[PDB]
Parts: sequence; structure tokens; C-alpha cells
Amino acid sequence: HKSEVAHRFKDLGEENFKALVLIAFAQYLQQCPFEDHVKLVNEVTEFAKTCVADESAENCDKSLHTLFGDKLCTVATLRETYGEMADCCAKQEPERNECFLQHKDDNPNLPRLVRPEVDVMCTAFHDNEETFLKKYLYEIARRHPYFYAPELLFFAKRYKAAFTECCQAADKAACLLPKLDELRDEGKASSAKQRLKCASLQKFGERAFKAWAVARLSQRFPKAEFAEVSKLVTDLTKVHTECCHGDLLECADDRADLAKYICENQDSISSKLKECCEKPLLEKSHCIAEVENDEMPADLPSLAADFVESKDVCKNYAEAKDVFLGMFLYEYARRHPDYSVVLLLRLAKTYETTLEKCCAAADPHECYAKVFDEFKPLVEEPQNLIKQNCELFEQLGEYKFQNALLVRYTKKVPQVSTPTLVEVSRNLGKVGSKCCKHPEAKRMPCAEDYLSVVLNQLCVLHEKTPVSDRVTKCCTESLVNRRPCFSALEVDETYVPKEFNAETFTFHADICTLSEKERQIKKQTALVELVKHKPKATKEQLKAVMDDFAAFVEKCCKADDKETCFAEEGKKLVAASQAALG
Ligand SMILES: CCCCC1C(=O)N(c2ccccc2)N(c2ccc(O)cc2)C1=O
Ligand SMILES: CCCCC1C(=O)N(c2ccccc2)N(c2ccc(O)cc2)C1=O
Ligand SMILES: CCCCCCCCCCCCCC(=O)O
Ligand SMILES: CCCCCCCCCCCCCC(=O)O
Repeated sequence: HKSEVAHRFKDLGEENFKALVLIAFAQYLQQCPFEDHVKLVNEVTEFAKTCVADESAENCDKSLHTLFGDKLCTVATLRETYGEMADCCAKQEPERNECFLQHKDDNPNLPRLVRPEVDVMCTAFHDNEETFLKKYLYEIARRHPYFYAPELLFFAKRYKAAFTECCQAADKAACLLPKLDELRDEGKASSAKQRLKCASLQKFGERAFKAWAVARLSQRFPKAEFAEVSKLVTDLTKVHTECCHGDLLECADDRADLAKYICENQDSISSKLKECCEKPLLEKSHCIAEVENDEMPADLPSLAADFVESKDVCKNYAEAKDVFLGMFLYEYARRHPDYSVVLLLRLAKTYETTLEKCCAAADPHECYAKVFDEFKPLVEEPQNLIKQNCELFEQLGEYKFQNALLVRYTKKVPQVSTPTLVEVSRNLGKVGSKCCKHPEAKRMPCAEDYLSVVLNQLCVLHEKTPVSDRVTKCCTESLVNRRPCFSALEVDETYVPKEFNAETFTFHADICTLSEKERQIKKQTALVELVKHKPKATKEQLKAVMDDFAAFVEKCCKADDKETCFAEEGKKLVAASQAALG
């Protein structure tokens, strides 16, 4: 229309508009106090209404980037508090906007946000719902300036719901805590997947991204034509590129356009899009990106038809290599929603290396003829890992299952820090308790999603404090080889045992008064230290000590003079256990 602010305000709503302006300002001006952003928001909202009333009103015709930049350059302590950023105000649009992007701190030095007691939260919530929620929305946004705003708003409403429901509960904590803990992880995962996808698009490039997308979109819309999935991969690639550059306005607009395009060609893409396409502007996109895989066509040919038996394979492949491979991927991915995207990529890479080393052969058709026989082991590796790991997980519980992983990975990389092994193994354990409850056909896609962030977080840490060449080998490896690389690690034999430290295996009754999570991590840490001291120990040998300690802990927390129990019994355990481990 003739007025940008008016337009956005109208088809967004006052509530959503006020929330996004807030998040937008908090992501740039991360150092300003809450009361300061609230003022900006009201001033901007007041302005918007003016434009809604009279489209021709002053400044209402200016662009959003321009207006946003102007108000930004209004902050008087700009230079004093953000130094260099203030010099941005001297530039002219769009150099000004670019300038702001460049000076956005992806991770400032703000104190960790602590979770207050349920009663204080619920009371603060009841006594002033709006400031309570906007204040936190502010704290979150300033700490994650690259987190897509609309996405951040979706989370806020889920938090609003948890309070509404739980603060009315008889037992508030039993209701709230589990919901908050879940919200946090779900949020952290969302954040990580976001940062992960941008980093990938930078290192590996556009080809790999597009490949990843063709596969992913084909599993979802197995009925859409290949030309549609391509049209879509092209636009999706532009969307992410932009959204990754960090410009919110461009990003949002590109996501909107794509969501409308999809909804309009709905019948030509997937049946599962009805619900999503009815929802309001601010959710259409979110819904869609989350949509379930449509049912795949009933009568579908055999891949070997056009890709192994056809006589024009090399002819069609030289014509346009990536198109052909994309086509291969499309046909392969849409017949396998049960495969992880990365697996589909491995098969395509494998099929690619073949056509390259066969279309240059005397008789092509006979050279590549048995290619599908080479997929088998590639497909089975991940399947067997899942079955084998999910079985074990059902035998033991989440907690005990995490201990098994602890022993397993400490042996593979004893050089890694003890608290890093516990963090990683616990998170790994969670992926098992989340994906194993799924029926086989959805397990692999599930593990991939969760495993990708855990492996990324793991690599980041190590990036900072490098400790093993192998981990760096796996971490800097190709995205498609990453997990198989870690799966291929073997017990470290070069490793030299950690010297026995008395303290490290001493325990006081305080563990008794500690919370479930606290006890576990307390035990799990000793478990890692144990394996680092006796790496050549056997599961049996180990299993014995563990269960001994196990009891010793209970048999002392449910005992009279607890401290002596741990002191006297503890002297014994350590003494015997060492004997058992020679
Ligand atoms: C690398 C992480 C990809 C996340 C993602 C996704 O799955 N869809 C997506 C894209 C096409 C079909 C189905 C889902 N879109 C997306 C959704 C809505 C929109 O309007 C713009 C883009 C995405 O950004
Ligand atoms: C008789 C069936 C044995 C199954 C079993 C197993 O594989 N681990 C096990 C034992 C040692 C190393 C790795 C795994 N432990 C176990 C697991 C967690 C725990 O905290 C205590 C013990 C077991 O009890
Ligand atoms: C238009 C569709 C583009 C997709 C091209 C297919 C290429 C698949 C190769 C497998 C990807 C491995 C990633 C990589 O090594 O770059
Ligand atoms: C070499 C002497 C040190 C032995 C001390 C045993 C400490 C190991 C703790 C094992 C944790 C048990 C976990 C559980 O509760 O199942």
C-alpha cells in the first residue's frame, strides 16, 4: 500500500505488532533497560495508529527500514553505550541498515537468566501479566538477536499458556516446572537448528543446501511434481540466505510470500496443508514448516526403471548432472519418509560417484547396473544402530541408559572433559527416550533431527577447547559423514589411565538431600572418573562396582548416622572395588 507501517499494523494486529517491535529493538539495542524499550514500542505504536487513521499522514510513507533506523538513531546514549554502532547513523539507507546488521552482537556478556521460584513467578504473573511477559520476552530477545522474531513470539504464547494453566493448579510446581523445562529444551533446540542451518549454508555451499532441501521436501510432498519441488527449493534457498544474513524485514517478507505461494498451489503440493493455510499471517509459515508428510502415491514405479535399466542414463546425466541427481533424490526421497535426509544424501553421493566412474566406461549400462546393491549396507548401518540402541534403552531406563553411553564414550575419548561427557551423554540419552517411543518408520528421521544439534553443540565446545584430533576429524568432516564418523570411533588404546585420586571417590550424605538430577549427575561424574582411571575394565567388572556403589548410596541415606555410614562404608567400597579392578 501507500503506507508500510499501516499495512503491517493492520494485518498483524495491535498485540502482535507491539510484541514484534519490542523483540526487534531488543535484538539490536541489547544493552538498553526494559523501561527504555517499552517507551520506544509505545511511540512506534502510536505512530502506526496515526498512519492507520490517515494513510497520507506525515512520515507514514517512509519505508520500514528507514523508520526503524531513524528511531534507532534517536537513542541518545547510542554512541556512549554502543560506540561504533552510533557511526551507523551517519550513513544513509541502505548502508545504514547494513551497518546495523554488522554491529549486532550474536552473543553478548549478559548474566545467565535464573529461574525464580514458582510462587514468585505465578504471583508476578497474576499481578501484572503483560509486563511480566514482555519483560521476559525482552530478556530472551536480547540474548538471541538472530532468533527469528515471529518464532520467538510463538514460544511466548506457549509460556503464557503454561502459567495460565499451572498457576491455577493445586500443586503449581508439579504442573509448571516440567512444562518450563520442556519449553527451554524445545527452545534451545530450535535456536540450535537455526544457527546450524546458517552455518551449513556458509561452509558447504548452496549445492549441498539445495540437495538437503530436495530430499526433505520430497518426503513431505511426495505427490508434488519435481518442477514444483524445484521451484520450492529455489525460493526456500533464497529465504534462508536472507534470513541468515539477519535482516528481519526482508526475511519475514520472503517467508510470507512463500507461504502464500504454497497455500495458493495447495492442491498441487500436499493435502495436509488445509489447516495451516487457514491460520493467520503470523502462523501460516510456522505451521507449514512443521506440517506432516502427505501420503505417498499408491502406484509408484521402480527407481531402477529410469536410473539403472534405462539406456539413456549417461545421456540424461551429462545433459544436466545436478538436475538428474536432483531427480534421483526426489524419486528416492519421496518413497522413503522413513529415511534420514542425510542417508538419502549418502545414497545420492554414492549414485553420483558411480555415474562418474561408469559413464566414462566402454559399456555404461553394465558398469552401473548393480549400483542399488551398493546402497544396502549404507541403509542398514543406521537402521541397525537404532534397533540395537533402542533395544538397550528399553532394557535400562533413560538414566541407566545414559550411564551405558557414558562408559562407552569415555572409553572412546578419555581425553574429553568429564563434565562435557556427562552433558553430551545425558543429551544423547534423551534422544533415545524421545525417538525410541516411535514406531520404526519414524525413528531415523527423529534421531537425525535431535542428533544433529547434539553433535553440533559438541563440536562447538571442542572447537573452543580442542582435545582430540579424531573429534576434530569428525567435526570438520562433511555434514553427511559427520555421524558415521563418530559412530566409527573405537576404544582409545593410546590412552594412559588417570592416577587414583582419593577425594574424587569420596561421598558425603549431602548427596542424600540432593535432587534427583543432582544425585545422578553426581554419580555420573564419578562414573566417568572411574572409567578414566580403569579404562580396560570390563562391563561385568564395572557393572559390579556400579551396583555396589548404587546400594551403598541408598543403604547410607536410609541409615542412622549418615555421615559415618558414608565415611566407614565408603572407606570399604573404594578399598574393595580397587581390588576388584586390580
Ligand atoms: C533448514 C531448516 C528449514 C526450516 C523450514 C521448513 O521446513 N520450511 C518448509 C519449506 C517448504 C515446505 C515445507 C516446509 N521453511 C519455510 C516454511 C514456511 C515459509 O513461509 C517459508 C519457509 C523453512 O524455513
Ligand atoms: C544382566 C543384564 C545386564 C544389563 C546391564 C548393562 O548392559 N549395563 C552396563 C554395565 C556396565 C557397563 C555398561 C552397561 N548395566 C548397568 C547399566 C546402568 C547402570 O547404572 C548400572 C548397570 C546392566 O545392568
Ligand atoms: C536442483 C537439485 C540440486 C541437487 C543436486 C544433487 C546433488 C546431490 C549430491 C549429494 C550431496 C552431498 C553434499 C555435497 O557433498 O555437496
Ligand atoms: C577405583 C575405586 C573407585 C570406585 C568408586 C565407585 C564410584 C562409581 C560410581 C558409579 C555410579 C553408579 C550410578 C548408578 O547409580 O547406577
